[PDB]
Amino acid sequence: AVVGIDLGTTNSCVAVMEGKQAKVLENAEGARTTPSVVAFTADGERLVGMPAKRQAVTNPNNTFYATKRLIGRRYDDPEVQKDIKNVPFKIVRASNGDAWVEAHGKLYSPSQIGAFVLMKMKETAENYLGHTAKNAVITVPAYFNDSQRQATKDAGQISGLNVLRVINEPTAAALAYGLDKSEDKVIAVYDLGGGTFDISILEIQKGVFEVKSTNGDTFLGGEDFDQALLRHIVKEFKRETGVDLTKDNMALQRVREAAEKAKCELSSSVQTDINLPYLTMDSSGPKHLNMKLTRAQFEGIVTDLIRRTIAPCQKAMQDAEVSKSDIGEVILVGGMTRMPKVQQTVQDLFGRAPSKAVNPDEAVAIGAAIQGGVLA
Ligand SMILES: Nc1ncnc2c1ncn2[C@@H]1O[C@H](COP(=O)(O)OP(=O)(O)O)[C@@H](O)[C@H]1O
Ligand SMILES: [Mg+2]
Repeated sequence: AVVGIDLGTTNSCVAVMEGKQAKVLENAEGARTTPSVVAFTADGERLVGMPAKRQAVTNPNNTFYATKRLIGRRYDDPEVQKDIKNVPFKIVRASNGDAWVEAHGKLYSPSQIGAFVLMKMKETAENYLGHTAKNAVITVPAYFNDSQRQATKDAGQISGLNVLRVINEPTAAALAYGLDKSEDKVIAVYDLGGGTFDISILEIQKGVFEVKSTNGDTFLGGEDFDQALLRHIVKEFKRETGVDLTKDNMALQRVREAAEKAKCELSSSVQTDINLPYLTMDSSGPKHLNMKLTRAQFEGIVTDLIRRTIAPCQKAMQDAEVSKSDIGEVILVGGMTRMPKVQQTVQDLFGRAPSKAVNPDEAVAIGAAIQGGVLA
């Protein structure tokens, strides 16, 4: 039996076909998605998933995240250079010119780090199916070259998986939205995720998809929404407590966690409270953080990032030679497309109501599970 795995830059997701209905699998922590973050403790253990995410700010050296921008890429790649400036961990040049990483002295490869994620994903799949997980359908971005796709297949095979097929993420979401059975239509895939923004235009002819154009920003994702709110929260805390949280890593780690949760609640509620009891220790006394945040306050803080996804979408329509009246349906991928203002931009960008049929942070994995059941 074969599982579908979305190996995302920020969060990964595993799914397996259960008859004619797809099934997203919950990991050991009960989450339906696993953070694509690997860390090595000072004790020496290796942390994968949420146990590693809750430590990124406190232990920034021995924590690897967003390594998907490094996989299948040489050290002299522009994308590796830009990503090298935006990380606290060591990004080293491999012997063969590729880009590797180092933690506690020992070196690791992007395929090796990606395998650590896939180990827990297969461990999640095993805990369901029972026995062992041998076959797997893994997804990649449409813009991945040949060297990147082989490095992704490396990561699956290092974890012990047999990568049957390697489909594209925008094609995977199309299978999750059931457009596999349509006749003919031109589709736009709006993928705003944790670390990358991807806009893809797909054409379906008699049941076969075709990638017309590809654009977006690979450094524009949900992580930037988190940091903007974090920077705002820390500022309104120096104006109320006179303390800059940047000096307490544990405090900051708490803040990032609380900031993202605030953004997630604001997608279905217009107001939420951030209560961090006993955050920092001052000379005067233990300080606290109680903050009321509205959806309108947040939309204005991150309106710059939402607008920055608009130009790559229009450039994709001229490279695809399509217009607003040619695109038959728009589907949303990535958990960030749950933000109602991001949904409003998509509606004001293609003239149609965006399809909110599949969980955007689960659509890629569901589509890979569609491919798995067919290869069985
Ligand atoms: N309900 C939600 N509302 C707003 N933002 C969300 C919600 N769920 C997840 N997010 C954000 O979207 C991102 C999820 O990305 P994900 O679906 O894992 O795509 P990928 O990891 O493949 O890039 C995370 O950064 C998270 O902060
Ligand atoms: Mg994604």
